[PDB]
Amino acid sequence: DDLVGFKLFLPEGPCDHTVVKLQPGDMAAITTKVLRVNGEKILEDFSKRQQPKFKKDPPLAAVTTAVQELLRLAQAHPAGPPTLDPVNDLQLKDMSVVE
Repeated sequence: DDLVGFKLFLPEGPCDHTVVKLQPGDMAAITTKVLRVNGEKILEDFSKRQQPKFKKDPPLAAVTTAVQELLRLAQAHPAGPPTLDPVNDLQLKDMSVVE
């Protein structure tokens, strides 16, 4: 179950969120799915809320929507959604990679 595709993690607790500055190597895959969510507003909401005194503000609709979208996406794919394939979506031509 762990060596076939990427086991889509389903959080065992409540579906919270963080916004982290990730490196390319810490990110497993670039999924093909396109969720046209507004990053600017999500940043202008997360960074605002992460004041310890204002950590308990009511969630913003864009942030809640993104969190819900990610959680269902984890639920919505049996073994992991396709990544933006180097060959079949990014149009590359290395033969060794096909092998």
